[PDB]
Amino acid sequence: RHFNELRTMGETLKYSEDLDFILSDNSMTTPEHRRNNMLRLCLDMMNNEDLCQYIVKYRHREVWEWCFQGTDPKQKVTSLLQCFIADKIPLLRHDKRWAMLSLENFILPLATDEVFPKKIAGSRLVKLNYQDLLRKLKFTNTCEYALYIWATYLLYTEAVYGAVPALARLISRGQLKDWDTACSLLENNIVAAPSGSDIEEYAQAFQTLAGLSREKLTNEGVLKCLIKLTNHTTVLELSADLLPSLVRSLAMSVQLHQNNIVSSISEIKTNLLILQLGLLLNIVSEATTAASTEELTNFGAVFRSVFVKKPTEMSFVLQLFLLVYAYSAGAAGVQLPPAEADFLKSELEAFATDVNIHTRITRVLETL
Repeated sequence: RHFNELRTMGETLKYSEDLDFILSDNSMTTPEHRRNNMLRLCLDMMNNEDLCQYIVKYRHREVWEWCFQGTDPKQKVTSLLQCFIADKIPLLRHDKRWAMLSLENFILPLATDEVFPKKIAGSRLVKLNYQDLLRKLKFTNTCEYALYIWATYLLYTEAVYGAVPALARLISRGQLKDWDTACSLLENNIVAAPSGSDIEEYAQAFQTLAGLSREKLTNEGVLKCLIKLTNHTTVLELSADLLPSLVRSLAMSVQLHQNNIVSSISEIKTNLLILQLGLLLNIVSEATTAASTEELTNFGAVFRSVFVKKPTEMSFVLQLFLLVYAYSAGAAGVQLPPAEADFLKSELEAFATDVNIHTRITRVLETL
């Protein structure tokens, strides 16, 4: 802290001389000049904690209103520096100036555009400052940074227009390092009590995600989105033609990890199987699709193996598997023999007794 050294008004004035210049209209001559001065400020903040505390304690709002005085999602480097500023000196969460970062016009467009420039046009010093700051930034593009800002600071008790389809497009066409943040934003933008226009958005969104690759379908975020969209049954009616291929990919992934159903000591395989079975359960419980009901066939061999070697204690993953098996057996016209049907019934009744699942147990118990 060079700042705790300062004693007099003349030293204090010198200290903040460059900031005052950067803040003035003399540094905003051109887009490029605004960008370059914004870059020197951000690199000085990155390198000097004293400077950040100084800004927060005395110049907070002035700096915020200057950084966010104009935003444009096509201005990539500038938008990156603005994402840095929001994260480096955030305002308190009740401050109305958070609305200077428009979700609709700024964040949502940045969060869904994967194009980011690798090099900056300008002097050698500019280029050096830029390469310097990038090595220190949390994210090095605006797609990631904008999702991060959105999820950290701008998640209001509101849904934002066209977010759901736009996020689904990103998740399907994109390649992010991590899907958790984008998927969470999609999940949080699905409302409890939607309108019909909302339902069309969800339906569109689901359709876009229903054909995702096998590999994206092993992502926990993705699966939770799919579950949340398909908790709305009109979504499944509107998308009936996609369901058999989705069921197939889910069933093949479960078959792949089938040894882990009875007993798993891997958190990630347990969680994957709980989410894939929960997705299958939303589908098989509400859509007796004619084509799907063939891929689920291999669930019988797993059910048989479990009946021969009844585990001593029943994992949640196994109870969920049995519940999905019971629906697929009903769809396939399978008749269980008496000891099998009594094992399945007794397991499901005990599952009902443990603290949307209860209703779906109740409903399949009627077929036994």
